[PDB]
Amino acid sequence: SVHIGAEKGQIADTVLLPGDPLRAKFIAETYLENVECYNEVRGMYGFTGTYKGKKISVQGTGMGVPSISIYVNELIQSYDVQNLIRVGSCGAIRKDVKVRDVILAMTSSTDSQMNRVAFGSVDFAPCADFELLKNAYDAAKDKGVPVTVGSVFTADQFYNDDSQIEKLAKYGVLGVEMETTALYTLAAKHGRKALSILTVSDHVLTGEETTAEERQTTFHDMIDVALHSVS
Amino acid sequence: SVHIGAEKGQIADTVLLPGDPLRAKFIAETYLENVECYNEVRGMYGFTGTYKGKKISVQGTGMGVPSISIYVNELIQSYDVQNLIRVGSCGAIRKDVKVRDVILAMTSSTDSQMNRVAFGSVDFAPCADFELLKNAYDAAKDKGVPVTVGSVFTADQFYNDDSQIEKLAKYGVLGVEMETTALYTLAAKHGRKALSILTVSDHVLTGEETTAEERQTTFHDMIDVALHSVS
Amino acid sequence: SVHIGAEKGQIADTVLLPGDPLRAKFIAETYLENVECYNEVRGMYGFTGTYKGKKISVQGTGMGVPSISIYVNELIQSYDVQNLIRVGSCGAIRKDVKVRDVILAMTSSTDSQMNRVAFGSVDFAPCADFELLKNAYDAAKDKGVPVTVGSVFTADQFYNDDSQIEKLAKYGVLGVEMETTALYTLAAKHGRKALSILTVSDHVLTGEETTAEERQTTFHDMIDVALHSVS
Amino acid sequence: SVHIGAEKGQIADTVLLPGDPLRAKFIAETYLENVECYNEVRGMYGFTGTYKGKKISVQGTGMGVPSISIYVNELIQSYDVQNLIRVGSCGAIRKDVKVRDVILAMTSSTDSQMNRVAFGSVDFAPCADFELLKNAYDAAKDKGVPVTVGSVFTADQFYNDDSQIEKLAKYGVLGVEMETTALYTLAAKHGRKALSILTVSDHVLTGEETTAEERQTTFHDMIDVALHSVS
Amino acid sequence: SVHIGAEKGQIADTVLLPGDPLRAKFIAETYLENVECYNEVRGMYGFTGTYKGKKISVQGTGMGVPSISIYVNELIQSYDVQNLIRVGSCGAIRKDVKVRDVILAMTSSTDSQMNRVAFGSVDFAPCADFELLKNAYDAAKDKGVPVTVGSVFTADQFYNDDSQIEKLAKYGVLGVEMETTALYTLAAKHGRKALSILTVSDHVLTGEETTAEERQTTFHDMIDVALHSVS
Amino acid sequence: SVHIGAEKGQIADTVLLPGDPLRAKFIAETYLENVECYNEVRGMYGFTGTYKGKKISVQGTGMGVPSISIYVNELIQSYDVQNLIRVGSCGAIRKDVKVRDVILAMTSSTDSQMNRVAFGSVDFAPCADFELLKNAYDAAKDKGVPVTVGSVFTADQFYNDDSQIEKLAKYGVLGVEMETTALYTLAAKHGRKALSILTVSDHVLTGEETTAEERQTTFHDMIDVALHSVS
Repeated sequence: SVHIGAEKGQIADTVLLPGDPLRAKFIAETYLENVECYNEVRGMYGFTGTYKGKKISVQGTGMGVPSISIYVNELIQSYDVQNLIRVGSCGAIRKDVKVRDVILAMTSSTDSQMNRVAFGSVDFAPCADFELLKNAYDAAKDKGVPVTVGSVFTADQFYNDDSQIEKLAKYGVLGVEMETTALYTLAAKHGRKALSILTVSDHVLTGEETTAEERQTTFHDMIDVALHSVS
Repeated sequence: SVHIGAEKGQIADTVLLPGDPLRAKFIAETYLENVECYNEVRGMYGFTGTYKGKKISVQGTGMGVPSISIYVNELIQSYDVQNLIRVGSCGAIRKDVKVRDVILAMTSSTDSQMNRVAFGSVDFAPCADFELLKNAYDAAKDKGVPVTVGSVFTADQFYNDDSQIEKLAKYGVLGVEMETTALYTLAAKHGRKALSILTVSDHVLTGEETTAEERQTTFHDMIDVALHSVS
Repeated sequence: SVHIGAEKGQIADTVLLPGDPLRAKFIAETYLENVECYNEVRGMYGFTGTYKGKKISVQGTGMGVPSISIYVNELIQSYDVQNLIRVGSCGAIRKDVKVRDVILAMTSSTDSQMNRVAFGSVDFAPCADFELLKNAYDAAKDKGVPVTVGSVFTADQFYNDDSQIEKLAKYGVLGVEMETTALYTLAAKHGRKALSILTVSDHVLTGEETTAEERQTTFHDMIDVALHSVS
Repeated sequence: SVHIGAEKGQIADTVLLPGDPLRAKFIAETYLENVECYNEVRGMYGFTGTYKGKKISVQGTGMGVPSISIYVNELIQSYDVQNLIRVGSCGAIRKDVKVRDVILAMTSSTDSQMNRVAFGSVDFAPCADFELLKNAYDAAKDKGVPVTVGSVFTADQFYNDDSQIEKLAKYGVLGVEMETTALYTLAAKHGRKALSILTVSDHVLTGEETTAEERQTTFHDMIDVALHSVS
Repeated sequence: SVHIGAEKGQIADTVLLPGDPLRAKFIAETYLENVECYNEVRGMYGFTGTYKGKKISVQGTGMGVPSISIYVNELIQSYDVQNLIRVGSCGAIRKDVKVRDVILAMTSSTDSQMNRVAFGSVDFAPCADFELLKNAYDAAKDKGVPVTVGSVFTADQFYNDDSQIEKLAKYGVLGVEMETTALYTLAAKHGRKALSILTVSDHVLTGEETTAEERQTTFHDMIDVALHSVS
Repeated sequence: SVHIGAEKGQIADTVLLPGDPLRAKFIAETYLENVECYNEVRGMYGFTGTYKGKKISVQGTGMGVPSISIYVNELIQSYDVQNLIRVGSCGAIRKDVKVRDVILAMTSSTDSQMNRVAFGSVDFAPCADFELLKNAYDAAKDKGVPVTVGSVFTADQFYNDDSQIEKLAKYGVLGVEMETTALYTLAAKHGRKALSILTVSDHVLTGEETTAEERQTTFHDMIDVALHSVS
């Protein structure tokens, strides 16, 4: 639509959703064959190509609920996208979340008002598609890549003075990022399938960072789990 | 505590959580060996007994978030209960939810204020324990019992003039019941494991009912999946 | 309906509403003549019998807004119940509320979302029926039983980390329990009459407890005021 | 304080609270002896005088929660006022509320945010002082003046496009006015006594009006009940 | 209407809106020629007269959102008032707001629920009419009267235990008063023009007061800017 | 910081804030001299260059409150940016907003929860810096470029089933976009200066579109007003 300059057919049934349009470029060129780039609108690149003879697209989302909602909306409405898989990172908020872990979000908490706007006095708990969830999980187990299944927290403010993540951590939440709630909610709304796969960028509470070498490895594992889940 | 008249040790690591204290009585006597009844307070019976040489307790919860929260709180705080497994029914709100299906709740939406009281402007999405979730799922697949994984809706009002379930159905929600949010939220809060396994009592939207014979079968499958998941 | 296995006529115009179905059993057998038990569904016993030649029923409610709402709904809708009188206990939250006092709730505050779901941005203050309120008050004065008239607080969480009762106490609130808001709101909604009569179970803030002998006496006074108000 | 130009002692233990400062002037001159006028600030007149040898003050409040809160605050804080009695009118919202009826508010619903600001996710139900309530009720019964006891609705918007009074009426609410919630809430907060006594200005829903002769009579009865309750 | 006893034509296109009906009396008699007083209802005086041969009315509002809303509603609906200009004072909440400054409100924050009632989950930011805003600003600059343009905070509680003004100050808010949000919101709603011009009554946070001589001067400047803006 | 790969000094006191990083590239190359590009992180380009010998930077923001908040935060915190000026487009929601008009936002309404998270029960009305506002306005008047001053609406959902813009239009709101509330709120919070200047992309309600030639012209006028306001 408005935000994606592609012709129908240029986008696959399955799309991967990095936040960074350069991580989109990177993924495609490193992982896929016969790459075509279908969108340059706003520099939020989308690429279609193939992986083991099966078409896969990879589309930047931007940061925040309102940005990804745009792309997820159009991908669904204008291009009949069936599987949508966020591949990104999160800030870990618990010691037991290890920097090599690969996270599969079952659900997500949020301070985005997107759902309270739709639902009023209902707390809508979004939900990953289980078939995709299990595939990814199996793909990880099969190869021995360390994986954790629980929830994340989709923030509106990266810099947030009134952050309640200390309380979210006690309730089991694994980490913070900025897209999952939007993804899971829009996909379910339109009878599509979605899943969010995440790496640990750093520990937000211990302030402790992860090295460029740790980031590259888990990144590659993430893409692997995503691609192998779709085989 | 206050609500459970038991001596420490009388309650197993794993407790099953029917809504009905008579379904508690029924489950124990039909499924377990050497049954002892540890609680008669308020007629909300709890029973400990064994299944294949492993201790399992079964404790009535009552109906509603505030009732189950009581029992889940005390079971956790006063008796160090590790696994808590709701076995109950739900009203289905989608055609694709079939009356023979067995539901495993990944998460739950609610109009209970329990979480908005704790979290303010955060929408807290509760989360099933995945290890328990997968066990139950495997137990079902192994035996060929039909199973669905998604979300339910924990209502406060059984009779609810302002029910939004028509909108919840469009977003993928499977059915309505009255306990899951409380269960999943309290268990995560205290580092314990929880899962909610449900049968389809009827279709709320199509008004269409399920027969006493359908109810008995799926009920038995539910208990099986619950017990076999714990083996 | 669904929750009460009775035939029409088996339930009186006036029903008393203990929380505990065993306190239901107890009340009936101790206070009424020719007791019939009309409901065993879920072990939430209801009993009809007579007191001085006038029919009175006594029905367990369970704990929490969502539980009592069920019974109050069905009692009203399926059995044309006119007077509904909660007889239960509360935790006192002020020094001036004395352990021998009998409380008549004029109204109730809540953190239940039941009313915000119905009303949006209106704070609905529920209201006892005054004719019943005055009767009970008179019955107490006549016999010299100590009585207090003010408000209570209907909680959702018995165990509540974010309890504001310290602020509720300053505003005059007398004590905490878990049913009144539901009772008063549903009864008014259907043009019926309701009242909540309560004993002081203990002081929540001073942590100070009440003895089994104090509980028995005030309990008996409570039933007396309830029964004599209905004479 | 800021809003009342009086010297300590100039204001009685008991104050009556009309909305209209000219109804303040009127009440005093018609009902009281040896009238002194203690406040002319902003033309919101307050008068002290006597009725049967007992001092009574009468103080205008203005319209709206935020206006009366000012006067009730200062009367309490700066002049140790013990009894505060709103004498005003309301718009009736039910057929059964008759234009000659005199209303005693047990409680009040509101769309004012005053309490949600103080309490967050608690619905605070304000509460009339029962001793004052009963006195007024008795005074009415004694003289045979028709009286009704229930709740009113304190509005913020006189002209309100999103008025929910049609729903409030079904739940038993008697009528709409603009002060009671503030009165009852501030008085309880400071351990004082308050009551709101109201006449039916008109029926808001039937659009049907009341004549100048009906208004005068019920007005006089209102003052009588107020004064006789204080005797 | 109900609240203003005037005949059509008695009220000018432009009305000034002091809070105090005696400041209404004062303004008219000091600033206008051939003064007629059109309203005495409730002692909330309105006056029409002339200033340099142009008709200007001046109408008391009372205190609080719900009070001014009444007068602004009727002035708009029953008397086709085009320009409405609040002339009042505010409590300053920042050091940089100087006691001689004259404030022009671009917008206003509030804890009034008036807008959340209308809009649900939208934060409605009210807006001054810019043409009026600029006129007033120019009038000030022309004469060298010190002027500041930013936002104020419309409070519901003058005495407010849960005041967040310390946080409002950090976000740039200039001062607190009790009417602006109502004014700006109702005027925009009906395609009319509104502006709020304010003097600094005192600094709320530094507790520091302003002398009767400072108040008189800035008051006079305020009226000047208001009148000259309308020339 | 994290999101901007620049060295201190590389970013000017004044930054322009298009949504589109390619509109950032375009603006700089067309309007500025000696352009250096300081940021390529995530392809959200920032450029510093000069306009009439004065340094001006131009930085992409992405779409949505959470995206721009990131850039506005870092620009303020890590690079001491003083003036921040959004240059973008909006969807007009009123007939009187003409496709050639240039909008200066005094304030903005939102359904973003960003402020309710910070403020609870306060409606925070953000506020443009008036000195910048007036400069831009003057720059427009001087050259005769058509300009309108009022409010806009910052949406979270571009595709929004529960859009209330029909009600926002009646209250005077000019158009919808996705950044202003974040901009104005963060800038005020840190004692900086902000303004949002917008073109009319299309009329959302009349569905009627604007041609590529209309867009180019108003775009150029927008940049002119922005640059000339800063001269």
